[PDB]
Amino acid sequence: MLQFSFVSNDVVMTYDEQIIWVWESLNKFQTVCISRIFNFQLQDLRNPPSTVQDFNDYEYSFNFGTLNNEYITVPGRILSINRDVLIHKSIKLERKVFASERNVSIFGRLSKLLDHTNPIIIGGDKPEAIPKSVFQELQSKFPNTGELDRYANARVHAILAGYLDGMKDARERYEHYLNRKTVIRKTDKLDLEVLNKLEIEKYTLIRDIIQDALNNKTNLSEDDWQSLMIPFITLLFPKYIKVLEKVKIFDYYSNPSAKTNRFIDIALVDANGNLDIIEVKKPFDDKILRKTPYRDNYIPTSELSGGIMQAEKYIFHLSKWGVKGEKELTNAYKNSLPAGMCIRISNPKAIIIVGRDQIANGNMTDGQLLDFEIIKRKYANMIDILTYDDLLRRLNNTIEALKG
Amino acid sequence: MLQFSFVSNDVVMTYDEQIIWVWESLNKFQTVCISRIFNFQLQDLRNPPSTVQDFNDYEYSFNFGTLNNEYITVPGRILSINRDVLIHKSIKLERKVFASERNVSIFGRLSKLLDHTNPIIIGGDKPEAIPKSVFQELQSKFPNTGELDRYANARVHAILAGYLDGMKDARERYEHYLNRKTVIRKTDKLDLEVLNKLEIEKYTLIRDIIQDALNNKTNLSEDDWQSLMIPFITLLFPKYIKVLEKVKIFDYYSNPSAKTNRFIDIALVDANGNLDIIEVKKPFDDKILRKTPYRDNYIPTSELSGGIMQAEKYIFHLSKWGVKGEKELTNAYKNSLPAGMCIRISNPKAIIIVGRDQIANGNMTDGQLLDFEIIKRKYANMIDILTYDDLLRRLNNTIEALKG
Amino acid sequence: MLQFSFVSNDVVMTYDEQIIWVWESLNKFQTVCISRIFNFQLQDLRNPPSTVQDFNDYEYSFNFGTLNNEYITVPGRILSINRDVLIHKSIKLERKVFASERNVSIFGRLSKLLDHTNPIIIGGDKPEAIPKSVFQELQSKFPNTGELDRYANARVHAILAGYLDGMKDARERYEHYLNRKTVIRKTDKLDLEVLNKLEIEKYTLIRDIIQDALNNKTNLSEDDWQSLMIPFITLLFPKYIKVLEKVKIFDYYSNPSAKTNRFIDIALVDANGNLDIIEVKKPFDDKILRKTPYRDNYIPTSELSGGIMQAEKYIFHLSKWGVKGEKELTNAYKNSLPAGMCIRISNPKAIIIVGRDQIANGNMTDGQLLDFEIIKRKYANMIDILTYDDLLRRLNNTIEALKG
Amino acid sequence: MLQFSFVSNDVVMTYDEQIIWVWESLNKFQTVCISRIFNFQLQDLRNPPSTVQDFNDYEYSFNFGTLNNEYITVPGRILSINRDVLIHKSIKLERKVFASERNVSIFGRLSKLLDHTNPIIIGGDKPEAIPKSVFQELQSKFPNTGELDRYANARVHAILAGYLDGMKDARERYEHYLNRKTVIRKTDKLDLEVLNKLEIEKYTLIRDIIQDALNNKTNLSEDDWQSLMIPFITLLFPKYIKVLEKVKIFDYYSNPSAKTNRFIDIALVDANGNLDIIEVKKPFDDKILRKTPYRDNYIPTSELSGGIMQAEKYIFHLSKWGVKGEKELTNAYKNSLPAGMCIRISNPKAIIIVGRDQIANGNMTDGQLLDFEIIKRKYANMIDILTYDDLLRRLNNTIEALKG
Ligand SMILES: [Mg+2]
Ligand SMILES: [Mg+2]
Repeated sequence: MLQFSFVSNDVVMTYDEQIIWVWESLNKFQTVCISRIFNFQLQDLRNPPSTVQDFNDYEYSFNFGTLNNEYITVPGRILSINRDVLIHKSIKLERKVFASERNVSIFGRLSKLLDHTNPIIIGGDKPEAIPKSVFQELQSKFPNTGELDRYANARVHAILAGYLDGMKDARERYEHYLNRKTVIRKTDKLDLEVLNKLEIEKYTLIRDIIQDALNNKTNLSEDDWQSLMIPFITLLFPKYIKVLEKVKIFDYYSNPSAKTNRFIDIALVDANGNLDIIEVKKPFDDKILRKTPYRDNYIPTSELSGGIMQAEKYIFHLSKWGVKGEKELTNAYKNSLPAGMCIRISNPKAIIIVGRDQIANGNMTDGQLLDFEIIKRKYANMIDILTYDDLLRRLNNTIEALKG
Repeated sequence: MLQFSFVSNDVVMTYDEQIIWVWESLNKFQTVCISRIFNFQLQDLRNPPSTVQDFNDYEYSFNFGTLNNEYITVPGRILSINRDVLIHKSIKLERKVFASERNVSIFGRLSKLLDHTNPIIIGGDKPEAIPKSVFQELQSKFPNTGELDRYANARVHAILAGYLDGMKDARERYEHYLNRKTVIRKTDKLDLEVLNKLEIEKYTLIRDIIQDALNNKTNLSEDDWQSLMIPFITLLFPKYIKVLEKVKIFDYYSNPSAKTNRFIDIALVDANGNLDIIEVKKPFDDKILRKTPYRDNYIPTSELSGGIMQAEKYIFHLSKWGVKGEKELTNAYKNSLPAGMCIRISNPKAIIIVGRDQIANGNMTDGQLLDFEIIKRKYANMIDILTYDDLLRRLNNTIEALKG
Repeated sequence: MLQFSFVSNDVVMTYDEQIIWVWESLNKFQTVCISRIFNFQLQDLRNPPSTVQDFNDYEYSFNFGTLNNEYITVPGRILSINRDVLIHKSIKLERKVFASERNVSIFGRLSKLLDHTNPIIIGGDKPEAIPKSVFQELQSKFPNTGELDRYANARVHAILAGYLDGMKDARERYEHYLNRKTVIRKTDKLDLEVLNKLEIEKYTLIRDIIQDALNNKTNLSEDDWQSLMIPFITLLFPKYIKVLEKVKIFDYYSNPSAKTNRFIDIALVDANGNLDIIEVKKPFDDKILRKTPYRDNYIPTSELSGGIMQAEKYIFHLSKWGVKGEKELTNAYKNSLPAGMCIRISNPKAIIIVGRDQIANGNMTDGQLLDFEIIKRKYANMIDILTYDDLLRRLNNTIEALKG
Repeated sequence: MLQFSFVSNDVVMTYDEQIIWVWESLNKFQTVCISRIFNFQLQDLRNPPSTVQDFNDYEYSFNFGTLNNEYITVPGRILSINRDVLIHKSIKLERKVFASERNVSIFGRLSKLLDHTNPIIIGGDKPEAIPKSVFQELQSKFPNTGELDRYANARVHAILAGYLDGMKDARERYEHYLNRKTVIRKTDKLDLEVLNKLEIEKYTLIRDIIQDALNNKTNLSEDDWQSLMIPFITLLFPKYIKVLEKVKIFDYYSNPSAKTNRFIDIALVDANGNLDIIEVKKPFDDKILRKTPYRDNYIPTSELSGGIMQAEKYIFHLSKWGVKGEKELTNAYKNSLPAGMCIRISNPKAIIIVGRDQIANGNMTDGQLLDFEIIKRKYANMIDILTYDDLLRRLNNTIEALKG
């Protein structure tokens, strides 16, 4: 048992059954550990017990550092910490303040975290002091009996969750109790404003170049347009880490007698190594939609349909190539790919950039807008269908979100 | 010093100071507790030690249960467990099997978890039996008094660190990124090569902070962990321009008479304005794959299945909400969203980052690796299934591609 | 321009320069086509023309029909039909009642359709007389100049619809005008009731045999269970025409150095040769769900997860095998398949029949029911997930629909 | 008789009951019409017939067109149409090119279809140009007095057949099936072999009736065609227990201010209750792919695209309707559905039977056949895409598999 009392200048704690070990260890090392949190020298003991007196019969009295300036001063050596600690009179000195549950040295953990050598002060009129109410809040937050039991139940539950059925939901209860506690402070966060500003600077530059190319560049060929957009594709689509050109694939459907080589003009490699196809096509007023609806339904134009068919054919040829194709593609592009990465077909999908939307023009009526959205999601293989005006709108939305 | 042997298909535990007290306690309470894990009735004791017999030369013998059908059947009363305890014959009986570290009853914690009274079975082909390898993992990863103290030391340190400096390590990494960004961007004008170098610095910064969070911020609450990754989610997934928290959806399936409001902890909005869901789960469980394959095929862990189920339930409610949901969400988040963008619930999908694959260890076999890849792609509404280790590898692949 | 008048109680047709040609044709052959709908002869001429008389001055006079009992009787030869035609006095006599637009013989078409040789009767009190109201309705149904123009516009529209892209969508106009006029009679539709009763008999026989196996034949092993279900699998799922057993599949992912053979126990071939996998598993109470929900979400049981994974592995191996797999499978099963059918892997999907819902014997909570439905529609490859109780419910629904 | 020659890059047509009268008609009307297809003004005549010249000795020469830019430009006045007609130089000018059988101008009908004043262009690489092969298909299929008369005769025959014994041919096929069913099932005890034989008879009956409808009664209204196939829809797709006609759905996207009612012509409800959509399109063309490939890729025809678009729009409205849709649909069709079964919109899918592939002809090339299959599987939200010939082939495959 530990009883804490203050007499005049010094504050003395009393250890209250076999205390023979304490005396022996105190003699052996000139230091004993009381409750794993107190380190006292033979000098610290107010009176050494006589070898003739029974150590168990003797009541041990260990002395803390002298209190002054209305603050109890406790030596660093007793807590085995470099910085000494100051405790206010208003807090009643006790073991709960010194140690948390499981004999955790609250002051010791605090000392390791604090790089400054300035002595810790609690509930003091001094500016560098812990608010007493907040210090009590930290004590409540520290793990307590039954919080450890919830963690223990959760750890065993996680190991046998599949193996054992009928086990109580220990993990859910432990997480819920932990969720009520909020270790992090919302005010102390990372602004990340400079990083966001650089992202805006990157998005604006890509948006400005593509917009300028639509406005003034029509002379350049479709292949020249592909080359212009090839650097931007990696930044517009960060999921695809590498861009591959003229990817030869093998055909076993167009000609049964002999394989026919097919060349994907632009292909995309995911960080996972999955393979996707991107089709870049010359922008036109209406290369994405027709002029007259069929049977009261707007339909995709020959240009868009042909572009979807080209990408669909390449995906179909890759799906047939399967594992053999991945090995051939991996060996051909191993240097291009980051080391430890292999191309995997993984059900290839296609990204299409055809024409410019008339929504910006305002020519498209609400019924046309509905059909335009449906044409965009009509094909599963074409995960995303985009128009150059739509791509600019997506860039504008991303820039606005970063700005806000 | 306990020795376990089987006589006539009946298990016998033999124990070998003064053991006279053990006989006195057995008579006084009709029971004795030995090692703090085993309780034996006076009837249970195999041989009564007579007073004339020398206790020093006598070794206590107690029935430890009966070996039936190749299964050792320790009585529940011995471990003070309401349900029976069964061990396989191949698993050698030891004090370590029943007690971990400082006399911690391993079976006791498992019994508290099991609401059902069905007997615990360890080893063998029994359907409810726990595999010997999993039981060995449970012994090693059991929350022993030392492990509980380690958790308490970590939790106390985390609470003090969060109050003292918040995300100090993340801020230091951000300051390093800012210095690198200034060196790379000597000129205000931006080039594609300059943008790629800035992207490498941004990706390294995000990856370094995530690794630091995994190493020291794991003990944080699930709500606190989501807050740490919420700014990074927009950067890790640029497609999703905005991140929304505590989104409210309507559930009519659970109670037809009255709708029940459900809350999505994190939701992602893309530039198109389509709504998707993201789940960031604290990696409490070390493995995202079950230790033993159910039938030569590795199966998803309960933690992975739970995260998938919770997201699927959210996606199901969003699809059911339909147009009414899009209008309600758009009005609620109109200020948050960039102007001219409306929340549309079309084809809602989910991205889940849960647990750690630890392919770095190399424990996974070629078949196990194949099963893990199939599980990542097995779920229809989870476009990306990720683990914290997998996310770090994807970040590394992006950095290498930008470098080359 | 033909005029019909009654002289001597008989109809007279007057024909209004081709008049000289008609006289020359009358000399060459007795039969002369007037308006392409009427055949007339020298005997029919009331007043035959002569060369000396001016043809232009002369007015043709013919005997059209003889009126008997106040009913006009028209000979078969004039309309070139075997049976005579009767016209009621009240019904006007003109070219339009005799012929539709484009000189289409209404009576000639009707005579071919009528198997009976009884003379066609229009109006009058005769038992088989066609009512005047009905005859006028038939005339309105017959195509007019506007419908012929609309059909002509529709025919040209379809040929160049993709090319010009500037047409007025005349197809939609023509189809809409056609839709307003329905020439079918609701009574004519086949009862098909006798066939539907036979379908109920087939469904009841399958339902009862599956039911008898569930409740009584639990003795059969899983291989024995699959064998009993294989004949029913085609009937339960008619889309899959053929059942393949022990289908050898080349596997490269499990062991890269050496290919490994995976044997799909039951495989299904679509009429188009598409390949699907069916997994028949022994039924058990529940076995589609875990007893305890994980974090308030019920998760798939280990047995269900293992079954889904095994089917997913077979689908994954087939996709990797790709076109080479299709050729190998076609060669192995060409004899079993109908001639002209080749096994095309395409996108392989799996149908899983595992466990029992447990809903009927013990009511499940609404959350359990929602999770059970979600699990079935969770995995993409598992298009259909069923329980034996679900199969009986599906059979009951089909039987009830056929009854009603 | 008309001869076209190219002198000095100018196209001139020469012709040879008196030509002098034609010259007089030019003085009377300031214009003349020749062959009923060509109208020539006074300026058009290349060389005037001098009185001294024997009108007969001179051959009436008229300037027909100007040859410029490697093209033959024909003035609109010559064809009496507002828009000019351009014929490629490689295409020989013939009366057949500008005139169908019995002087039916081919260009005049096309001019009526085209709302825009842009000139019709035939041959060449221009996108607005119509391919020569398609123009040859137009010439052969162009409506002419014979073709229109043939359509009118067939329509009149169908109207009379609808009036008397509409489904008489179908009744005869059903009677044959009933006689065959009696011969097969004499035991009165269902057997798997007996069921297979009954299934073959049911499949043959459906296949024969569908084949008869293709051959005759095709001219019937699209609504009549849907009603004809509506009983067989459940038999063709047995998973779908019930068929719903004119299913009202709520559309909010088309008009923001108010919802607009949309009717699904035919909707399919399965045993689960998952509502699906089937489109039955009356075949009007023998091509489901464009006659000329877009850049070596065969695009889907307008009819196929329009039917898919209509199904996609219905699926989109159902997904937006969500839970509200499930309630309204279930209440409206609760009596129609088996008791205890409710419509669940879930993910709507569409089945489309449109036009005829004519694969049986063998006209399609291997690349065209590959494009055909890819188009059927390239559309999301579609379970399958079917043609009437493809549906018959599927029925044949089921019959052969049942036989063995
Ligand atoms: Mg979460
Ligand atoms: Mg329709």
